[PDB]
Amino acid sequence: QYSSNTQQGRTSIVHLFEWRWVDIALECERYLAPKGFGGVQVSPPNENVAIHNPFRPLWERYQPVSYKLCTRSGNEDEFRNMVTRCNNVGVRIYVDAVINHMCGNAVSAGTSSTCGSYFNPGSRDFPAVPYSGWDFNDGKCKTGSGDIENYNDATQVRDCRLSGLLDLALGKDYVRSKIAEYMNHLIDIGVAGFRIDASKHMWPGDIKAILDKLHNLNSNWFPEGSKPFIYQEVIDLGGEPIKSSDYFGNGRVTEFKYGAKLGTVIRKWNGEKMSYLKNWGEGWGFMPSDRALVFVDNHDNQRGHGAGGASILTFWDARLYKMAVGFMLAHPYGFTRVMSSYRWPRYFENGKDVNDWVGPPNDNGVTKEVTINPDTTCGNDWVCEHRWRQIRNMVNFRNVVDGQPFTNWYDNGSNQVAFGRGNRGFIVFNNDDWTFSLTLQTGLPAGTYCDVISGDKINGNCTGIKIYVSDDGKAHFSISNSAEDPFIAIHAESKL
Ligand SMILES: [Ca+2]
Ligand SMILES: [Cl-]
Repeated sequence: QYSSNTQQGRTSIVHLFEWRWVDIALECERYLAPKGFGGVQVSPPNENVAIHNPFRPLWERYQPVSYKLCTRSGNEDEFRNMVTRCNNVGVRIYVDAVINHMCGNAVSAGTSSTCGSYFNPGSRDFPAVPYSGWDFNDGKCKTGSGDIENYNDATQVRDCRLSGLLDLALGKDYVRSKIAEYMNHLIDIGVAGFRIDASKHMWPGDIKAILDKLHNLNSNWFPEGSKPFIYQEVIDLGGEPIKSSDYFGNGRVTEFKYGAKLGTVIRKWNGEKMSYLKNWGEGWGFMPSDRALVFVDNHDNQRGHGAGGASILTFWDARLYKMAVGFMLAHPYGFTRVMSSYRWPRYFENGKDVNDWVGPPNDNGVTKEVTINPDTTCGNDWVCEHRWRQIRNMVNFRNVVDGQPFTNWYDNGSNQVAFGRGNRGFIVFNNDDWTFSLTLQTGLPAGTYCDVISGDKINGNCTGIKIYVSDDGKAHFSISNSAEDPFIAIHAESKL
């Protein structure tokens, strides 16, 4: 469950948040494959509640109605078509598995669901599964409200309803079996693994029993004995009875401390500075590198109300964001996930973005297709951070330097830092309020290297800045603090 199962030499996954299956299938072929992306995390592919107030929020996808593969992203045929086409070009699909719960307990009964299945929350009835009252934790939960009220009590966090979400009785084999059934369908179609939603709200043991029933990955694309890559969503910044480490037995775990600290550092808040990143990783209290799923931001916290709060960097803060994402992708700690977002009408009323619920670009509820501009950015209010040159090139940087050690670290005691990855890559950052002009040991073979932040290597030349590494591995870097992208990166495959 720890192996990503990506093609050899692909090291990142991208979250194509709320994208339609047909758009992801094309993206695999036209972009993710040739640019070296390892795979895609998709939004939950199972039927969910169609929430009409507010109008089709992003959060309705976290309220299952059944396990039919039928959502605004598309139907089962389109899902299968996407998984096949992506696998056929060496790009994996990872499914967002929402298995802790069904929908909100106060949602109205009816067929307001993305595949038209009937369900009745009040009576605990989901016949398209089917699940009935006996399949929920109503009788196990000990709080007066039936909901989670106190995070200091690990059992209620597991047995009670998260904000009213009907809590499945994962201790039961029948329930374990229906979820496994769904996950196996996905596995056999060709899925490489799963993001396990709301893992904190489930006993590590129940997750185990569910995973125990899973098939090996599809033997047309994956070697014999292959197991689904598992990464569990647990937000753990310390101070609670539940710990990320409680889930290591099942797979990787999201390391939410990662983006929270990095965002603090790059913004230079709370006394933090880049030179402190020299012992980035376990040195900062993070979980072991081999269990961490890292990211600068995710679909929840980019809206500003995750544990990292306001310190989380996003596409809205593009300049600092690119740098944070670049630092992440260059650094060997963890397995990296890059965010890909859509724009929404962000509106703050004293502290909250009252539009943080807004779903993807849409025409009356129908998700818009992703259009590609001539310069390869996206239209239809899809941000496509993964297509920004500065990020896309760093995705390749990580592939190029895979397995090389963190080395040749430099810092000026403030916010000018640099480091290498063995003899295959080197990156330099200026986050101080004056220019960074200095000759540095890069660890690389002598030559002329294209900076892949400023530009690209194409046909024996560079479209951007050129860095000259001499016989002793040293190179001069000059980065003005007024640079729009105040960082440079070069690697073995950007050498002329
Ligand atoms: Ca639960
Ligand atoms: Cl996540």
